[PDB]
Amino acid sequence: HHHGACPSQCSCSGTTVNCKSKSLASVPAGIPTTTRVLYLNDNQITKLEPGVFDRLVNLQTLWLNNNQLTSLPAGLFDSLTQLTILALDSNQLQALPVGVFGRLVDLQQLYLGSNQLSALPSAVFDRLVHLKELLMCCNKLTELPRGIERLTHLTHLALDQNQLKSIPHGAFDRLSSLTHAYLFGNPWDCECRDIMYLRNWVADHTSIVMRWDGKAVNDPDSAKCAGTNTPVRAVTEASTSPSKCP
Ligand SMILES: [Cl-]
Repeated sequence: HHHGACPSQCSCSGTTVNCKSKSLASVPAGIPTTTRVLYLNDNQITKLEPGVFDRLVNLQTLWLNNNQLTSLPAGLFDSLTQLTILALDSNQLQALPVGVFGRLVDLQQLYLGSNQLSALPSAVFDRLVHLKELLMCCNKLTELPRGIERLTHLTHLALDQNQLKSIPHGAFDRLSSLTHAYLFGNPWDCECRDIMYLRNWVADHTSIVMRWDGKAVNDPDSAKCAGTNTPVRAVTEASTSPSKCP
């Protein structure tokens, strides 16, 4: 290199900075402002300093997955207006701050799977008008996050392996571009008449309901009534009650 630009412990080509799997405990200093792709995944990063990405206005892809993050500072991504892919999966995130994605108006893919999220700010997805993939398996969600119902460009939505018991009426009706919907691994409450929306939705969308074995597997029987092998799509009206709702 007839000129510097690559942090210690990373490898760089073009506008890519690759610090993946480098045994890092923190974000390296001196990442160039011209960087478009930043790999910080598969490290031991436990916190991100407020402002650490403020300079990186040209970032299109940011991989922070497979670290040890438990929270994000407010405003962390506010500079990243060009960002189209953000991966935060396989961390220990217990909350998201208000407005954390508010400036990411060009975002297309958001990975939040394998964290400890139990609830989310109500407007957390509201500015993500172009979003195509929202992957949130393997958290602690007990209700469908408000806002997903308005993400009309979604092709991929993963909600599997949470603690969801039902889907609010009509919640998926605007999501007419879905090709992959992951719903398995939730304790769907088939006692409650509220399940009939999900029952009918799966019945009407059997080709897009998926499970995951390393790749997508079409299986509309994979959304099951809690504790049983009974598919939610097979639930009868007669078997539900307008008052076993939790
Ligand atoms: Cl996921």
